[PDB]
Parts: sequence; C-alpha cells; structure tokens
Amino acid sequence: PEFMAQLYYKKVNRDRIPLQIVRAETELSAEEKAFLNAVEKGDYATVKQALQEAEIYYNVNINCMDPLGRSALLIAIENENLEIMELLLNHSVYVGDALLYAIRKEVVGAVELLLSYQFSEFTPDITPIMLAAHTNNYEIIKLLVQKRVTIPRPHQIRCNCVECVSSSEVDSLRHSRSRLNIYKALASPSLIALSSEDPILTAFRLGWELKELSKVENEFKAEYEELSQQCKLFAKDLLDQARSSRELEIILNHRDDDLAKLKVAIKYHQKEFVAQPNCQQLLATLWYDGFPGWRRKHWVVKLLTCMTIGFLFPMLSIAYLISPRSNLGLFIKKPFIKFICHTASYLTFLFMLLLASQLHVQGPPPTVVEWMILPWVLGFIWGEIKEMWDGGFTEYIHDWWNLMDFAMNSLYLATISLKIVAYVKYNGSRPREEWEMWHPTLIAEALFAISNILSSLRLISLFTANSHLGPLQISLGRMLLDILKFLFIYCLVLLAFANGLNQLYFYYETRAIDEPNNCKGIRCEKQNNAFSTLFETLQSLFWSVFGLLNLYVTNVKARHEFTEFVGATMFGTYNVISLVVLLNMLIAMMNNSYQLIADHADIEWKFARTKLWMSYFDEGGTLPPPFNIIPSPKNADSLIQNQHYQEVIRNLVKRYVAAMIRNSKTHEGLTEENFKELKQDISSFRYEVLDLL
Amino acid sequence: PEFMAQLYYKKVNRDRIPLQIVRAETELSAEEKAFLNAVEKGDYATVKQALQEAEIYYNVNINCMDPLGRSALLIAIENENLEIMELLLNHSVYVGDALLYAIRKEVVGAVELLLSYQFSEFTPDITPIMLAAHTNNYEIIKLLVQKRVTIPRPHQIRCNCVECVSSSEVDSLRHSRSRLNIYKALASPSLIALSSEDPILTAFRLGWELKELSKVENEFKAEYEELSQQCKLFAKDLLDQARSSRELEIILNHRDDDLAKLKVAIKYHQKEFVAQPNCQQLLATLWYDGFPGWRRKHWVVKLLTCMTIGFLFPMLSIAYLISPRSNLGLFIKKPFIKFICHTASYLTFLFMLLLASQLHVQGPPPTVVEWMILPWVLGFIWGEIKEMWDGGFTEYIHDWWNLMDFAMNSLYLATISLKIVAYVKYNGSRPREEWEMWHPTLIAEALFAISNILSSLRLISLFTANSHLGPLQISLGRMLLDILKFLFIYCLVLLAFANGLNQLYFYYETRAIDEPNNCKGIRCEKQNNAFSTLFETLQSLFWSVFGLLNLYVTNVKARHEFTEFVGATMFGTYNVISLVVLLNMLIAMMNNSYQLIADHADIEWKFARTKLWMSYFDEGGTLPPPFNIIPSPKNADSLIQNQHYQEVIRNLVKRYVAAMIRNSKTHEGLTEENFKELKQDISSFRYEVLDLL
Ligand SMILES: CCCCCCCCCCCCCCCCCCCC(=O)O[C@H](COC(=O)CCCCCCCCCCCCCC)COP(=O)(O)OCCN
Ligand SMILES: CCCCCCCCCCCCCCCCCCCC(=O)O[C@H](COC(=O)CCCCCCCCCCCCCC)COP(=O)(O)OCCN
Ligand SMILES: CC(C)CCC[C@@H](C)[C@H]1CC[C@H]2[C@@H]3CC=C4C[C@@H](OC(=O)CCC(=O)O)CC[C@]4(C)[C@H]3CC[C@]12C
Ligand SMILES: CC(C)CCC[C@@H](C)[C@H]1CC[C@H]2[C@@H]3CC=C4C[C@@H](OC(=O)CCC(=O)O)CC[C@]4(C)[C@H]3CC[C@]12C
Ligand SMILES: CC(C)[C@@]12C[C@@H](OC(=O)CO)[C@@](C)(O1)[C@@H]1CC[C@@H](C)[C@H]1[C@@H]2OC(=O)/C=C/c1ccccc1
Ligand SMILES: CC(C)[C@@]12C[C@@H](OC(=O)CO)[C@@](C)(O1)[C@@H]1CC[C@@H](C)[C@H]1[C@@H]2OC(=O)/C=C/c1ccccc1
Ligand SMILES: [Ca+2]
Ligand SMILES: [Ca+2]
Ligand SMILES: [Zn+2]
Ligand SMILES: [Zn+2]
Repeated sequence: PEFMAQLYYKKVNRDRIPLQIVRAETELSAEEKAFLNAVEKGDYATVKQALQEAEIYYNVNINCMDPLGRSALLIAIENENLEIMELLLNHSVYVGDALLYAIRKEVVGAVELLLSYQFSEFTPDITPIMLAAHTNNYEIIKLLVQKRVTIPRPHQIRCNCVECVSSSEVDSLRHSRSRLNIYKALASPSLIALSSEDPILTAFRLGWELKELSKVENEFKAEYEELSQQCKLFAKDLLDQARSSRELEIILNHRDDDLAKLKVAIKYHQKEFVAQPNCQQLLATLWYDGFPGWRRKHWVVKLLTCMTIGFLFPMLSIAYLISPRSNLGLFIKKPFIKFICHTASYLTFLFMLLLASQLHVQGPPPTVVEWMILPWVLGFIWGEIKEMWDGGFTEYIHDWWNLMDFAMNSLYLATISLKIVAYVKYNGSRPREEWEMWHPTLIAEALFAISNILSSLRLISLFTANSHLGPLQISLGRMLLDILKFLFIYCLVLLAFANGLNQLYFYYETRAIDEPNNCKGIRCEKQNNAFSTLFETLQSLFWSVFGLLNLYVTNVKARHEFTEFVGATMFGTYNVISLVVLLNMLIAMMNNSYQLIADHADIEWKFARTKLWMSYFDEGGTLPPPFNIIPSPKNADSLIQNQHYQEVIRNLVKRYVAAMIRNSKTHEGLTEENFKELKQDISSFRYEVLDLL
Repeated sequence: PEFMAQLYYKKVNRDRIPLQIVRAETELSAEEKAFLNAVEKGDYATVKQALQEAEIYYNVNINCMDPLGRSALLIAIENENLEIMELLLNHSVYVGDALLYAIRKEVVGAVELLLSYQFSEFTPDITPIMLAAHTNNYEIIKLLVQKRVTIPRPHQIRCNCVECVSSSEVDSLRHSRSRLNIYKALASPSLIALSSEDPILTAFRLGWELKELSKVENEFKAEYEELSQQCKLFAKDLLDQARSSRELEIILNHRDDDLAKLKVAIKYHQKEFVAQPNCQQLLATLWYDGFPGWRRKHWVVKLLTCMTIGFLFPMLSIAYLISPRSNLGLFIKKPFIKFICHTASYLTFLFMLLLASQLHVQGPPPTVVEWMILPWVLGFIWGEIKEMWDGGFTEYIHDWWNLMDFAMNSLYLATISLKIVAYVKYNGSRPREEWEMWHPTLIAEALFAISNILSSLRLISLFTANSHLGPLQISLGRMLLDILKFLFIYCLVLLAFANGLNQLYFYYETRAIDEPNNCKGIRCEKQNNAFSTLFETLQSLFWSVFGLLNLYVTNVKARHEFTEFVGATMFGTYNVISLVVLLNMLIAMMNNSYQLIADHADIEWKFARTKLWMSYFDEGGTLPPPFNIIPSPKNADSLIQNQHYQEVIRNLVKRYVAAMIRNSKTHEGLTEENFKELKQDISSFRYEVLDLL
C-alpha cells in the first residue's frame, strides 16, 4: 500500500500517524489548574482561599501560566473582574506586561488599578501609551497622558544617521515594526485630539508623511496608506463637527504662522476635508459673490446671464483697466465673473483660430486674423511666466495642464519665429508645389495647426467647473494612467513586430519612380513599401490597428510565395496580439479602473473644482488675455485669532469624541469576549450568593 | 539624526515627543468619580447614600460631568435604569437636554419620567419631537405628540423672504442643518403614520419635494435623496399592508379633492408604489378587460388572438364610429383591444411607407400610396394637437417620444408643403440629372425619407408593453444619458482635431474639375479634399471612426513630405484618442451604468408599462388613425369615500407599525449598548442582593 511517507515527521517513518507533543511545555498541576479554573469562573471565594493556602504552605504557584500563555492576572483582566484583580494585586502576583493586556482589552478600571499598583503577545517596542493610541480609546489614552509619557520621535524618510542605519542593518524587521508602531500611535485620532496644538494641521501633516512613507516603504504599504486615510478621515470628521458658519470661517481662515487652512488642505491633497459639504457651501458662497441666489435659478436664466457676461467681457476688462473702483470696475473681481470673462476670452481666441483656418507667397505678412491672434498669444505667454513668478517653479510643473500650456505657447513662439524668418528671408511669390520640404512657411503652418489642436483641447480643463462634465474629466484623467501602462507594452510589441517585418521586407524596397503614381509609402492610393524601412514599418503597424493598411502590402513584386506568406503571417500575428489581446486587455483594465474610481469620483471632482475656484479667488491674474499685457496706469491680532481657533478646536474635539463613542456603542455585532465576560459576571454572582447562603 | 521637527507641537521643538493635555479640562475628584462609577455599576445603595451625603454636607457635586460629557443622569439614562433615574430626579439633578438623550437611546420609560418631571451632543435647533421623529420610534413620537408639540414649517425652495435670506447670510451652515433636520423629522414614516390626514399623499409630496431639494441643494444631496427614498419606501410599504382587493380599490380610487391616487403616484414618479404587485395585479385586471384568462393562455393562442384583432382593427374602428353601443362598438373601448388596434394601425402605416419606398416629373401628383398615407399623417397631427389640448402643454413636452412625434409630424407637414409647392410651380417633365440641388421635389423626398426613419423608429416605444423588450428599452434609455455625456467631449475633441487638420490642409484645396471623376470630397471612389474645408474635415473625422476614410487623404498633390507626415500624425492621434480612449471610456461608462440600472430595471419597466397602460384607459383617443379625424355623428358621496379611505388608512397604519416593529425586533446583530445595559441589570441585581444579604 502506497503511503504518504513523511507528513508530520521525518525519522519516524506504518499505516498510522502517531501524534505527540513535539514542542512539549510544562503542564499545569492539579491544584494550579483548579486555581486557574476558579479564576476563570470568577468565584472570589476559593480564589482567595487558594491564595492564602499558597501563601501559607507554598503548595500552589500563584504565577502559574495557562499553557496558552494566560496567567491568573491575565484571566482576571480578560474577565473584566476588578475584585479578583485587586485580590491578586494585593497578593503580589507577577504584573509584567499586564498593563498592555488591560489596555488592549480596554478595561479602564484595570488600567487605573495597574497604574496605581517570558512570553508576551506584544512586541518588545510596544509601550503602554503606544498601545493605548493603537486601541484609540480616549479614556485610556487620556489616563496615560496625565502621567508624563513620551512617544519616540520618528526619523525622516531620507534620514541616513548612524542610529537609523545601524538599526536597519542589525534588525530591519524590528526597525520597520517600531517605525510602523510609532506612526500608528501618532496617527491615532484620539491621541491627535489630545496632545496636539493644531489637530487639523497635525492630521494634514501626518497623512502626507504617511502617504510618502507608503510610497517609499514598498513593503508594509497598506498599513501606511490606511494610516494616512485614518488621518484624512479624522480631519474630515473634525470639520464635520462644525455647528455654525462662524466656527467654519474660524477654522478655514486660520493661519498657523483668507482660507489659509483650506489652502493648506489643498496643498496636502486632503480631498475628503476639502469636499466637506459645509466647506463646499462656503466656497460656493464666495464663488457666486455677485449672485446671492444663483443656486435657485432656472437653467435658461443661468445660460442667458452667462452669455451676457461673456459678451460683456471686453467692457468689463477695460473698466477694470481704467477705473478698478466703480460699479463695473470691481465687477470682474468676482470669482465667477472672472471665470466667465476668461472663458469668453478663450472662446474668442478659439473662434479666431477657426477664422484663421478659413497661397503662393513665400513668407507672407500675417493677415488681420493672425494680427488679432498675436495679442492673445502674448497674453498667454505673459500669464504663463507670471504664474512661474508668483506661484513658483515647483507648483507650476506639478500641473499637467501647465505642461500642455507650455507646449502650446512654445509652439506658438516657434510659429511666430518661423513666420518672421520666412518674411525676412523670402520675398518672391513662388508656387507652393516647388517649395522645399523644410520650407519655413510649411513648418510654421504645421506648428500653428498643432498649436490650434492643443488650444482647442485645452477646453477640457473647463469641464471641472461643471457638475456633469467634472467627474467625467476626472474619470478620463484616472484612466489615462492605464492608457500609458498599456501603451508601454503596446510599443514594445510594435517594436518587436516592426523589427521582424522590416528584417523580412527590406530586401524588396523599391524606388518611388517604379511606383504607379511616383508615390512611395502607405499614404498612397496604392499602398506600397509598407515594411521597406523601420519608420514606415512602424507607421504601417500603427495604421493596421485601425484597418487602414491593406492586405496586399504583404506581397512583394517577385514571386516569393514563402516570403510573402511569412510576412502575412507576421502581420496576422501582430493584428491578433495587438488588436484582440492588447486592446481588449486595455478595455478590461479601464473597466476595472472605472469601478475603482466611481466610488471616489465625487470627492475627486469636488477637490479639482475647489482648486479651479481658488485659482480665481486671488487678486492677481484677474484680467484675461489680451488685457493682461496692457500696462495699467498704476502680534496681538494674531493671538486673538489663535485663541478663537483654540476654542473652536476644543469644541470640535469634544463633539468628535462624543460622536466617535456613540458610533462605537451603536455598532451592530457582539464579539464572544462580551459573552464570556457576561458569563463571568453571572458566575461570580452565583458563587457569591452560594457563599452568602 | 534627522527628525520630524514638528508633528504635534510648534514651539516645543529632542528625540522624543512629550505628551500633555493641551486642551486641559476640569478633572473629576475622587468622590465624584466614585459616585459616577456607582451610577455606572447601577448599585442603588451607595448612589442614594452619596446623594444624601452631598445634600447634607455639600461634599459632592451631584451634577458632576464625566470628562466625556456624561453626567449621572446621562449615565442612568444610558444604562436604562429607571430606579436610579427616579432617585436622581427626586434629588433635583440638572435635567437640561436629558430628554434628547433619552429619546435618542429610545427609552420609553425614561421619556415618560422626564416628561412628568454646557456641552451637548445635539445641535441647538433639535427639539424633542424632531429628534423623536429622527429616531422613528412610534412610541416616543406618539407620547410627544399627545402633548401639544409643533414642527416649524419649512420654507419653499425658491423662497426669498427676509427671514430666509437673513438666516442664510448670518449662518448658512445652521440654516442648512435646521432645514435638513426639519425635513428629516417630517419624512419620518412613524410621524407620517400619525399626524397626517393622508399618509400616502403626504409621502408622495414629501418625496417629490425632497428630490427637488436634492436637485437644488447641490451639497447635502445624499441626505435629501435618502429622505425621498424613505418616503417612497413608506408609501410602498403602506400599499404592501393591503390585505384585500376592496382596500386596494379604496386606496387607488381615492380623490383628495378612477385610479385617482395611482395617477397622483405616477405624477410624483412613485415608481416603487406603482410597481407594487397588488397594484400591478389590479392594473392587469383592468388591462385585460375582454379576456378574463389571458394570463393562463398558450403563446400560440395569444399570438393568434393578437393577429386576429389587428386584422379586425378597421371593422372595430368603424363599429365604434357608427354604433358605440353594440357587441363590437365598445369592444375597442377595452384598453388591450385599443392597444392592439393602435399597434395594427401604426404597422399598416409603416407597411404603406415601405410600399411607397417601392421619375423625371418636376412636382408629380401624389401616388395612390401617398394618397393612402395622407389620412394617417393627418390623424397623427390631429392626435398630437388633441394631446396638447387635453393633457396640456407641460405634460406633453415632458415626454421625449412626444418630441420625436413632433419632429416626425413637422417633417411630414414640410414634405406635404414642398410637394404642393413643386406641383404648383412645376409642370414639365425635366430629367432628374439636370434638376437644381435645392429642387423642391428632392427636398420633399429627403424629408419624407427622414420621416419614414423616424416613424419606423417610433416602434421602440411599444417595447414597453413586452416583458422582455421593456427592461431592454429602459436600459437603452438610461445609457443614452451616458451617450450624450460622452458625445459632448467627443464633439470637443472632434472640433479640436478638425480645426488643426483644416488649418494644415486648407492650402491644398483643389477644384472638382482637377479630380479624376469631377468628384470632390470623401464620398467619391477616390477620396480627396478630406481636410480642405472645415465641414468636410468634420465629416472625414467622423467617418474615420468607422474606418471609411482612407489613409491616402493625408497626402497632398505637392511633394510636401513634412506637411503630409504632420497631417497623418494628427490623423493618427485623433484615431488613437477618439477610437481607443473615448470609445472604450464610453464602453466602461455604459458597463457601470448597466450594473447600476439592473437592480432597479424591473421597477422602472413596470412604471413605464403602467404609464403606457393608463394611456389607453381614458375614453378619449380610442380611435387610431386615420379614424380619429372622421367626425362622429354625435358632497355626501365624497364624504363617505373619505371615511372609507380613512378606515382603510387606519388599518394600513396599524399593520405597518406592527410590521416595522417586528422587522426591527428580528434584525440580526446586537450592539454593545445592549451588552452594557445587560451588565447594568446584572450588577444592580448583584448589589441589591448584597444589600439585602
Ligand atoms: C511631429 C508632428 C506631431 C503632430 C501631432 C499633432 C496632434 C497632437 C495632439 C496632442 C493631443 C494630446 C492628448 C491630449 C489629451 C488630453 C486629455 C486630458 C484628460 C484630463 O482630464 O487629464 C487632466 C490633465 O490633463 C493633462 O494631463 C494635460 C494633457 C496634455 C498633456 C500632454 C501634452 C502633449 C503636447 C504634445 C505637443 C506635440 C508637439 C509636436 C511638435 C487631469 O488633470 P489632473 O491634474 O487631475 O491629472 C490626473 C492624471 N491621472
Ligand atoms: C440634414 C439631414 C439629416 C438626416 C438625418 C437622418 C437620420 C435621422 C435619424 C434620427 C434617429 C434619432 C435616434 C433615435 C433613437 C431612439 C432610441 C430610443 C431609446 C429609448 O427607449 O428612449 C426612450 C425615450 O425616447 C426618446 O428620447 C425619443 C427618441 C428621439 C428623440 C430625438 C428625436 C430627433 C429627431 C431628429 C429629426 C431630424 C430632422 C432633420 C431634418 C426612453 O423614454 P424615457 O421617457 O423613459 O426617457 C429616458 C431617458 N433616459
Ligand atoms: C461641443 C462643441 C459644440 C464645441 C463647443 C465648445 C464650447 C462652446 C463648450 C465646450 C465645453 C463647454 C464648457 C464646459 C464647462 C463649463 C463649466 C460650466 O460651469 C458651470 O456649471 C457654472 C456654475 C459654476 O461652476 O460656478 C460653465 C460652462 C462651461 C464653461 C462650458 C461652456 C461651453 C463650452 C466651453
Ligand atoms: C423586427 C422586424 C422583423 C420588424 C418587425 C416590426 C414589428 C412587426 C414588431 C417590432 C416590435 C414588435 C412589438 C414589440 C412590443 C410589443 C408589445 C407586446 O405587448 C405584450 O406582450 C402583450 C401583453 C400586454 O402587454 O398586455 C405586444 C407585441 C408588440 C406590439 C410587438 C408587435 C410586433 C412588433 C411591432
Ligand atoms: C499618435 C502618435 C503618437 C503616433 C501615430 C503615428 O503616426 C503615423 O503613423 C503617421 O504616419 C506615429 C508617427 O506617431 C507613430 C508610428 C508608430 C507609433 C508609435 C505611432 C504613434 O502612435 C502611438 O504612439 C500609439 C497608438 C495606440 C494606442 C493604443 C491602442 C492602439 C494604438
Ligand atoms: C496568427 C496565426 C496563428 C494565423 C494567422 C494566419 O495568417 C494568414 O492568414 C496569412 O495569410 C494563419 C496562416 O496563421 C492562419 C490561417 C487561419 C487561422 C488559424 C490563422 C492563424 O490565426 C489564429 O490562429 C487566430 C486568430 C484570432 C484570435 C482571436 C480573435 C480573432 C482571431
Ligand atoms: Ca497655465
Ligand atoms: Ca405623442
Ligand atoms: Zn536617523
Ligand atoms: Zn423664507
């Protein structure tokens, strides 16, 4: 009979598997087992009797451990029996690490009892305050903080001190666990509620550094991410506890050194805090400065008002330029009026581009449409460099719409330079058919057309301000990452198959003269030389994705049936792989990404729209192009703000603690430790009655 | 060693983080802590003893607050201990806002005790009746309503009174919270069960206005949506409690001022109420008036009966026209017979359109097929204007099938007018090859063909009456919204790339004469001038989505390789972006939308089919075209209906309250407040026994 030779033992090596305690320990004796059972049942009577008997005769080890690791004190703590715990403490049982067990079980009375005076379930670095913060119990954390406890200060991510490197080399696991435990203690909402001068600010900073740690710490990434999410949720709930608009303005306008704290939240990407309904209500109130009742207005009225303000944008800009203090001078200063004016200016620029789209002069002078376009381009460039000067270099490069604006402005500058070069180096009127391939006019036209495409695509950034197009834009932005990830391997496969096809087909490259219409390449009516060169092969394989490459391009002029079949088989394999596998894989990745983002789409859109709104709150950059390039003719107070913020924060912390306790109390589902402790109370009552009677 | 300089403190600024109570409060003394612990443990003995000791010696503040905010009265309420609460009340403890805590914990005895005679967890606007309605406890709500309590009347959404605007400017957060709390109290199913003359009607109106508020209130939208859903669910459950058909007819036929209440439910879009199984059973009984056993019939029998009635539709219409009172005169009056006759008439119209589809006369007289079609068109127009006259203008424009009917009828009218114009302004027989581009006959034919397309697509509305095609039609209708949302940005990208391509390629526009077949555009065998004009560029980029635009259209006649490559690169970028990114994004959005609608697809289909059925219940509009344009030869009772409806509503409310209490009682999952109160009972029993013994 064939058997499993070795499953649990090696040297034992017939039809049975004998079982033994391989890692045998020290078993409890009869009296020790009886004493521990009496402690478990909670009868004070025989527990006390056995304690006195062991004191007198030394027959029983009162520090005996249940083979599972629990002692009499640990059992009493687990049973939440304060009387038996007091009795054991008065008999001087071993109290080592029992405070940690009491903290974890969250017995306030046990914590006070142990504060008033081997194997462990906790790592050696765990301290009572650290574990109390981990449990997030406000009572125990406060009780421990009333005594002078400290939390070791974590080092920076890029720290390279002797202590950090020595600890990492000696024990990387212990160092990582200690860092994670320290950050878990620090990120405790109850510990941030206490012991923190600015809980909101601390949460913002803690979430940011925890996200950075999750980035750097490739392992243990989920723990740091959930700690950062906990900090963000704590900040959002603190903002939720606000009960009046005055408190909200105090919170949001507070400067640690208007809406300073909201700008700090935006800097740390606290999307949940920013997307809070009250903060969004205040932001909408500031946004619709001119219209107090824009929210309750019919869509036709809103559309008519928007069109009227857009048509009136030049007059508003001129009024601001001449007299900033008037009925119309400061009208454009309103954030929504400013947004409408800027949108109208950009739409006018795009309309002028379209009109420009509406012949044999080398380097012709710019037309009236180009002359009108030029101030808009200069205004865009000046606004770009002004954003660089004001917001700084780091802030500008973070935005990708800023990258698109830089590309578009560089293309416009190149177009202007090429037009100037063509004007100054060309005077005659030569027909375009005989122009050079790299003629300056042709390159200028190409760059202008690409700039027009980019300028018209820049309108997608305005989708953020809309309730319907906003989350759509967010979804496209999120799935562009999957687009890039799939595009990497699409380009790899494209390069592989292009290399193969070109290696096969470069022997049959033909001159353009031999072609029916003197046309060489796949952009001809009769496609030819599709895989003659590597660049043409890449273009052909790209165009095969859309079916624009005909099948006869795999046929050579000679009667090489085997070579033509091999090329057609490479082409078919590329079609299969790329189209079916890669495109449908991309569809699946985008589907899953869409399901992931749909839960958080609203908060992301609100954060992006808040950024867009605060972009229009500042005094600078009010004039849209081309009016931004027109030279215009032109402590005790801190302490009281700090005191008001501190009072508001105290009220918020009290409300948050009460709400969190209420949420914990009203959570459906009881664990069996409550059942065992209820059993303990009932059994103690039964035995006490029996002793009395 | 690099450290995190400031995490919890700013000015403290080495390797540790000292912890202190930054927002320090007043700690409880020893005797106050002991008294509160005695209250928590529920021992009446030392609680009473400490109360008397504080009364005599003033050593203990009986109003001392646990640093978490709970006082002795609050702890007693949380422990559900009525004896200790009575003892505290007899000793005149502070009772402020304790009624709210008792209401929230839903202790009926505590509520009666407090009715019989700082920091808070409730907002200042919360009133006992409001919080009782929020908790949806029928007992406490009834107890508070027996005393003369009031709920502040909410203002309208578009209200612009001095009070509303002053409250919004002074405190927008408080005003919004107060409005939400008032509507939460009003939308309470238990409070609607009481205090409401017509609970069903109140629920319909409350859900409607809560949905309107969710629309207007962009923030706090989820709360208003869930309140409206709660009102709809309450109405649906009230309809569920019906136990007999007589009660159902009493409910549905009740007029507040047949099936009046069902029409009111349809007006408020109470889809769950309408899709109730008993209401649908009654609607099916009314729908199959002629056939008492249509439900239990073989599919072949149903198909044969439907075909027979459809073939017999002209005779039924003529019989109704001549003698409305006969065996066949009122047969078409039945809703299902009427539906079959109308479907047969429309199918005959479509068959005649197809026959019309089955040559050199300018403005020819209409053929026999067109002469037969004309009465159908006149009937459709007359039915449209009759729906305008009867149902009103607002009701008509809400339907989108009504918009399609308007477009189709306008196209038919334009076709008739153009045919008349061509007949009266053209007599000779000129070959069609030399006709003008805008010849009236050609435009009339084009409009007639578009009208035929619209008329044949109108059949999709009939999918609602089918069990399989109904939810499919609902799903298509739901995803058309995503179609439009994606089409917005598709058109934006299309305009951007069309602008770029036209700006690049408009220099190479060629005359049609220079083309091989005198054909200019992409609708030619050899496509050319694809990006010469903006409209042609838009058409070319549209047709590139389906692969119908060949690649050689990016080649210019001249040898401008750089320009051709730039144009081909714009074309490839447009293909990539539009097809891959945008189409697959649309696929993902439609997938997610389908998952969202699949849960509610059945209710939506039932509501739509109910609307279709009640469209055939009315006396008017019985004759289908072309028979609708043939001129035919032609209180005490309210009080008893109100009393019957009131009795039925009383029975329904009693049943609903009993069912909701049963549902609450049989919900799996106990929260830990029950565990703590069980501990309180056990501990009170233990201490009472100890005191006795
Ligand atoms: C040699 C001849 C070549 C001829 C080529 C002609 C055709 C050129 C057409 C270029 C079109 C590029 C594609 C633009 C698609 C924009 C889609 C934006 C969607 C979106 O909402 O993303 C936002 C950011 O936008 C952004 O990320 C910015 C979008 C644009 C960035 C890249 C700009 C490339 C410019 C190329 C110039 C080529 C010049 C050639 C001479 C989100 O924003 P978020 O911040 O939340 O981010 C969240 C990231 N998940
Ligand atoms: C210049 C030459 C032009 C030549 C053009 C020739 C081709 C024209 C073809 C037009 C076809 C338009 C597309 C019709 C698709 C109908 C799909 C209906 C699906 C559906 O069930 O939606 C129902 C409502 O129907 C509806 O919403 C109504 C559908 C139709 C509304 C739009 C009608 C457009 C008419 C265009 C006329 C053009 C004339 C040009 C001279 C749901 O119903 P619900 O109420 O539950 O809604 C729920 C909303 N989620
Ligand atoms: C799609 C084709 C026909 C080209 C049309 C180009 C523009 C005329 C469209 C494309 C995107 C549209 C924009 C999409 C996003 C918004 C944000 C939207 O913001 C609001 O909803 C106002 C309320 C607020 O945010 O304070 C205002 C309209 C606007 C500028 C739209 C104005 C009209 C735009 C510029
Ligand atoms: C698909 C091609 C062959 C063109 C055929 C056109 C018509 C002959 C088809 C297309 C849609 C069909 C309709 C789809 C929906 C319905 C609702 C359906 O309603 C029922 O199930 C009867 C029970 C009831 O609702 O009371 C009756 C058949 C009918 C009119 C179908 C009749 C036959 C129709 C008109
Ligand atoms: C759009 C532009 C960047 C393209 C489009 C080509 O232009 C032409 O071919 C004119 O002759 C060109 C020159 O530049 C390159 C040749 C090979 C390939 C890398 C092409 C590039 O295309 C993609 O980068 C990826 C496309 C893709 C993505 C997802 C699914 C399927 C395809
Ligand atoms: C790629 C290569 C293995 C192919 C591609 C053909 O080469 C050509 O035709 C040149 O003339 C060839 C010879 O060898 C076979 C002919 C019939 C079929 C089996 C083809 C094979 O293709 C697939 O095995 C499956 C393709 C597929 C997969 C998913 C969805 C759709 C299609
Ligand atoms: Ca910019
Ligand atoms: Ca109609
Ligand atoms: Zn270090
Ligand atoms: Zn008002």
